[PDB]
Amino acid sequence: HMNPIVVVHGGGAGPISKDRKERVHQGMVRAATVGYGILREGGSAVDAVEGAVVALEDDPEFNAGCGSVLNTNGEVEMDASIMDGKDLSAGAVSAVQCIANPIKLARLVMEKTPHCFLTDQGAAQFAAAMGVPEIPGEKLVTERNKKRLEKEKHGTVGAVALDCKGNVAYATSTGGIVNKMVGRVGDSPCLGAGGYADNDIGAVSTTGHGESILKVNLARLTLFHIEQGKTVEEAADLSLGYMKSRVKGLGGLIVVSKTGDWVAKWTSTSMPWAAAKDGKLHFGIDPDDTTITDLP
Amino acid sequence: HMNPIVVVHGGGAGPISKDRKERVHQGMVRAATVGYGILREGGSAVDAVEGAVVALEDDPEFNAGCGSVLNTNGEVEMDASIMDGKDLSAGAVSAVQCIANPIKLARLVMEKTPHCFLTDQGAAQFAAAMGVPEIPGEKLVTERNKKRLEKEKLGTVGAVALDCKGNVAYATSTGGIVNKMVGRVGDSPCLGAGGYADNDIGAVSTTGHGESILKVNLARLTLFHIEQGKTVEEAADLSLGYMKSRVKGLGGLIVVSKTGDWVAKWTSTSMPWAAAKDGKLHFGIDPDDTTITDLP
Ligand SMILES: [Cl-]
Ligand SMILES: [Cl-]
Ligand code: NA
Ligand code: NA
Ligand code: NA
Ligand code: NA
Ligand code: NA
Repeated sequence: HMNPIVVVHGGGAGPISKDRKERVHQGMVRAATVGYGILREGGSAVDAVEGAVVALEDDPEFNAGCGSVLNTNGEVEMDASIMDGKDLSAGAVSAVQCIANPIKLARLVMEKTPHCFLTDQGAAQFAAAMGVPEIPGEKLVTERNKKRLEKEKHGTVGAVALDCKGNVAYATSTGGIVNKMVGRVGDSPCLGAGGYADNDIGAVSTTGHGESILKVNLARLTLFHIEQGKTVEEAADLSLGYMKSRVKGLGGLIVVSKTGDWVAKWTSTSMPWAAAKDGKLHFGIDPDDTTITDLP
Repeated sequence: HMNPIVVVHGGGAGPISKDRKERVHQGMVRAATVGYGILREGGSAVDAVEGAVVALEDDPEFNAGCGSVLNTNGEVEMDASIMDGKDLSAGAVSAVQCIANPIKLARLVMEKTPHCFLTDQGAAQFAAAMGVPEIPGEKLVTERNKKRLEKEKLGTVGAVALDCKGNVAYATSTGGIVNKMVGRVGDSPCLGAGGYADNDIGAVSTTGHGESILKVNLARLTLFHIEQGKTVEEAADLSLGYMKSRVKGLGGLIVVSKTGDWVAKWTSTSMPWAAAKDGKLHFGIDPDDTTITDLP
């Protein structure tokens, strides 16, 4: 049976301040750690990635759940999806409000409906039906996000895993881009763009410019090259380069093959990432500055 | 410069009655003659796919715009998308209510906003700001879909085109599936699933069970096979073959390649379709049951 793996990412975007980096490092650590714990206790790939993403949702340092960037009217509107590599079963929500964990709502879409994707009003009704708390909107909104919205007027997080039965899955969640139009949905809830997971290939979650990732189908394009026998680093580079060269888009991705190989590559300035395997934890943000600590 | 071609499809769905076949043929042949007439003026592939789909939206026999199926709460919520293969520009909307023409609003999303995807209340706001008129739900609901729902308590339409300057496009529009949960979203506004266009390969629109179509990312998949060297037909066979085996889902698709080669194919029992090229209309509903006619 397979040695499990989890890989996590935050936003594939521009440079990050030094104080942030420390808060960021700990966040990538907490979610990688949380996800791997699940796998080391016999849990599924879906459990793991759901677990890591929740961690980043609950962490105000990340553009997902509490800490989501603001729309053009200063409200949080969140998108997410999750996908089971075994039968390709999937769950998604877009433009959901007043909840803590869009990724869990996403998981409920998959497991407790015959659908794959709900939006806005219906998503909110379904939440209520599932006994998902409704939190005051102001709780998701941070003071620092306000300064982004007030200023801008005048990145997506996620996870992939390979589990101890050799199954794969991705989860992704975002608040989107600062000053987005109300009801702007990006790449996250859109299968093949914000992520893709198939047991016959591997799994991918993307991040960066939502519209660009959508236009080129970045997650599934990444896996196609793996289908043709490109290596994981070979495929991520080709796929990302094509978003750059065709639609002028930048961003990042992480991947795990069904054989255990993994990578994190980004054409954006930075992308916080972490990978746990063989009892060790890998972490970074900027190119060629990784650390590798022991995960007891 | 290339010979222009438009292909249109109705819903990839169940047996059609002998009685009802003629009237679907009527609306389909109309849809195609609109698209083709736009192309003959040297209109763009994007113009041609939009007008073709506006005709099916307005026609109450087809499940998009007027004639949309009803959700669990008795109402019409609509999805649509359009894509320009020249630069991968796209627009899409989901869960929109009380407007005649979803496909027209997805194009406005492509052209007028920095985004490709608006949903529900955000889409209402944008449609208002652009002067789209509020249409009552009662003028979108057919007696058939008032009744059909009760049976529970048809399908997605599209077009692809290649214009007189080598540009390919797709457009697609739907009411979804009868008694769907409020705010359910199918493949139709998810780029790569409901359709995909790329001047460097071709354009596809899909129909059928939208959850399956999302899972397999059916439209991008067909283009993967084309790129790999397969004919439009083989590619259709392989992607629909895969969807059937892997997720036990049925549907169909139209595809036109960069070289002006085209096909309509389905694994459902029925898929109304019509194509116009070289002054000829080809149309059918059942397999190997095609007729050709001259066009004015
Ligand atoms: Cl292994
Ligand atoms: Cl030609
Ligand atoms: Na981040
Ligand atoms: Na967060
Ligand atoms: Na209609
Ligand atoms: Na665009
Ligand atoms: Na746009």
